[PDB]
Amino acid sequence: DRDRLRPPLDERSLRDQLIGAGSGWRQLDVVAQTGSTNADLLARAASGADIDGVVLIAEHQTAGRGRHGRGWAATARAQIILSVGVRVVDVPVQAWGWLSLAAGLAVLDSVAPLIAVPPAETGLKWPNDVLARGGKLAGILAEVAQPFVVLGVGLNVTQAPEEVDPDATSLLDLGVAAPDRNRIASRLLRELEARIIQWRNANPQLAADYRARSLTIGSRVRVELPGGQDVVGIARDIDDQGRLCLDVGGRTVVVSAGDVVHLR
Repeated sequence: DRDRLRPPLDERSLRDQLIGAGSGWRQLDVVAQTGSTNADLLARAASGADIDGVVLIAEHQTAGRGRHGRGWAATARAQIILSVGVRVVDVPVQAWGWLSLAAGLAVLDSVAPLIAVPPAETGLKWPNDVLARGGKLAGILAEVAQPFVVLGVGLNVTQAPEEVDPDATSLLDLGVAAPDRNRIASRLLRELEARIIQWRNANPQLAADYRARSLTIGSRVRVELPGGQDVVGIARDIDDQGRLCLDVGGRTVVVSAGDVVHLR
């Protein structure tokens, strides 16, 4: 399995092209490597640091995660990995579930313009995954540390397969030949900033847009919740609380968050 090299993210470019003036991005760093962009930001938080609008990107990550929960093994520059701090305390606590939803929407937005022709099943899997042709293209990890939330984005641009990562998919696989990570990071952050603003405003557009690109709605899934608990039903729609309206044989189950696995 040969593989290596790849272009490096230019921090100086992303900085002066994304930080300050009008943008809601206060600060940006690129590191060669870390365990979890989320964990580190979660830590600046706990150290006193205002991480509102602070962006942190890793070239490589041993195990994407943080406060609670481990991770897995990946490969260097095979993907875009970044975290952003978001002040959430001014928004109704019942609405925080939408953040991870917005983030996944923002990723898909950043990427779609790259594909010449829409592939098979490619959209959003409630509540944390961006899929393309039924593979995991991107993962979204939302974590809370009042008055903050950290949004982690792991996006498979190059590849870095295939055990984490057990059925994911990289842009290359969707026929994008020479994806520029910098251009992508820049768009993704622009999409993110926008979606966040919407979320803060309780824009109804945010939910319609989500439902519009939802692969989960209309189909039949298994929702893996904490432990060996699993629910199988048909997703009808989501509520204003970013929760899944799940139709289990005629009876509705409203699961807040958790893993899903499209069956139908």
